[PDB]
Amino acid sequence: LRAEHREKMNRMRQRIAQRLKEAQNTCAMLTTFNEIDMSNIQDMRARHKEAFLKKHNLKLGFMSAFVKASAFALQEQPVVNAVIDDTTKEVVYRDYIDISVAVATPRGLVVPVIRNVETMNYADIERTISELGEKARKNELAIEDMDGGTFTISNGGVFGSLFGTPIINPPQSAILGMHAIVDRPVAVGGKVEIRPMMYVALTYDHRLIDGREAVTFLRKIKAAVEDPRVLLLD
Amino acid sequence: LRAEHREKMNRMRQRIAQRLKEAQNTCAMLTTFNEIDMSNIQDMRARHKEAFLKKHNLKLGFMSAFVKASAFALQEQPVVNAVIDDTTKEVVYRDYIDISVAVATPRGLVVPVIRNVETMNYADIERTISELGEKARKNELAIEDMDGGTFTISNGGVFGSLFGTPIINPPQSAILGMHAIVDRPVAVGGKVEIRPMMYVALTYDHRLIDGREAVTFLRKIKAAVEDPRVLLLD
Amino acid sequence: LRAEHREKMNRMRQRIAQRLKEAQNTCAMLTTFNEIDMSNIQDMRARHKEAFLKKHNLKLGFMSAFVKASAFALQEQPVVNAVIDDTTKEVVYRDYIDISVAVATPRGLVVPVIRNVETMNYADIERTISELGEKARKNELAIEDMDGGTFTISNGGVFGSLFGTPIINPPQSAILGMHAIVDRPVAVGGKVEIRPMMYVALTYDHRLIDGREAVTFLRKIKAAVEDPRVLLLD
Repeated sequence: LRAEHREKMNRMRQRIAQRLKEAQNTCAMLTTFNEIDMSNIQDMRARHKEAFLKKHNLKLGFMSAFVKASAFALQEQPVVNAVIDDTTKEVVYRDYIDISVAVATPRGLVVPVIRNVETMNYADIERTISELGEKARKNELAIEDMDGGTFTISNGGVFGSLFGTPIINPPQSAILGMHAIVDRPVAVGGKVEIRPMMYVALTYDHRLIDGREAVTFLRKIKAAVEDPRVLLLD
Repeated sequence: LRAEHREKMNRMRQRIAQRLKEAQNTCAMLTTFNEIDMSNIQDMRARHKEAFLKKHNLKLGFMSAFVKASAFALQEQPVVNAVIDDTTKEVVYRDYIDISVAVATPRGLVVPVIRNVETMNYADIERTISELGEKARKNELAIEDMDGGTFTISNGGVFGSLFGTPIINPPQSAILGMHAIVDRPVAVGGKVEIRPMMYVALTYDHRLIDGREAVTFLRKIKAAVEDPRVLLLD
Repeated sequence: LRAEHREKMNRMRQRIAQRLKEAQNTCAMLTTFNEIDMSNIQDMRARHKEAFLKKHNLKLGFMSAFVKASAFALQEQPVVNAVIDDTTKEVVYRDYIDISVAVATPRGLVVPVIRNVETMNYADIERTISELGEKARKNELAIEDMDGGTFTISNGGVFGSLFGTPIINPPQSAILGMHAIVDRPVAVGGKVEIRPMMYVALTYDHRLIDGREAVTFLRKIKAAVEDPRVLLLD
């Protein structure tokens, strides 16, 4: 039996598909990959998760380690923070860092913005994600705090993808895509151990960001997650 | 010696290159990857290949395991089966499953269609591929059975590519790309074994399919090839 | 404090971003990957690097092994050497091989051309890269020897990227992207050894090059780097 039926799409879905194709026809997107060893983050979460809950009443997750390491890399290379506006053919630098965090709730995808990430620590980031996660869950999430982001983390790794290519939020110039954590054999010190590792991806605008600047950017995020004490040093 | 000569391209190759660029300018294509362990398929082919040839006069291959697992995943998530027609800005659902199989013969690529995959088993799929493989080999393959497919398998793995990005057949919304089988060290149960594994890819339309629905789709194909008894269960 | 300031981009950067978007809107780019074992190249550099420096006054690097293996693969499949000109809708074959080498100096990226690679050896290629590397370093590099290339090597592996997708130099049809060398566990002979391996990528025009011809091309480059004695044989 061969049955097909035409259901229509509303005017809201019209604009979402319209903005999506404008993001590809504007900027020349490329993608680069790397690989992060997640051993120093898990034992940080293994021994300090109990004193964190008693003192702050929050959960200690992986997400706050990637947001704080992203604000560290952006303030070192400001060209990734930049945006090309094709109205006056201008290059708009910024001096503030607002990282948008895609948190997929039951309803669907929402992309709220964490404001002024430069001065925070892990305790401040965890407050911001938790209470704003409750806002969008019961649908009280405003429009005015969903725009103006300068960089975007995309957790598509809570479902188990190995690696993949993300899509740029069109008022920005780059996006980081984190993925699932698997145990794979690793050659460390000339021996074959098993360590939990993650593939990461970075989709960047090649009109603005150089091919070597995107590699150095993603290599700097790796150093601040394989060893989070670099945030206190250089 | 610097010699170059202009040979022309015919009007048939004109349209093939024309349809190819229309597939990129219409839909916003992204790609996601995963990894399948092919151990339960090979020992199925190791002990039952002799009773299969005596009783059916056919060869037992890898291809029929991917076609039957693809019809299983499509009937669970019908949104991958859908197509956006931009004539009336409509979303066309379908209730039938027709998987197109790219079988590269000596002449070149051909993409015939297997009709009504929902009711078949491995024995029915193997008859359909084998006799239709003989039709396109001696060039009696009609035009009327090359169109109307809803999903596409692309075996580019008979040449030995590791992984790569396929291209969407433009009346469809997704495509699966299987690749070569290599023996790689695998961390299973806390120990380092060697098991034959395959990388797979899924190129999807981001106008229609969500970013989390493409990950769940490819994760469901993996469960029906790492353990083919799920086709009898849920 | 929220400060942003508009700095302009000059008319040279206007055209670079203009040519970049024309390369995507012309040709349908896809990407395929593979993996090369770099053991036979390093012990060639381990024992012959001293007699090479005494006799030629040059350094023995990895780059000359990829340029000579690329001219070997291009003269076997001339369709990768071809270019589609959309002025008269023509397919322009060539009989000469000019490989462009992107050598990122302190100033930035430059892409000079090595002319007539068919007759050279490793000693001739190393002379051409070394003295022309000194020209672009002190900025005496002419314009007339930066155009007319037919194939492009892109070393983005001196910074440590795992793998990624390159961009086609628009008068060409393909580009090879080499990457960083890491020690990873390898299943060889049924045992788990540790060997230095590299991921490589090939971005090709799907209007002209078939999907199976790009896989066979990159598989042929692998055979001439895993065993460089094939250059004397077939």
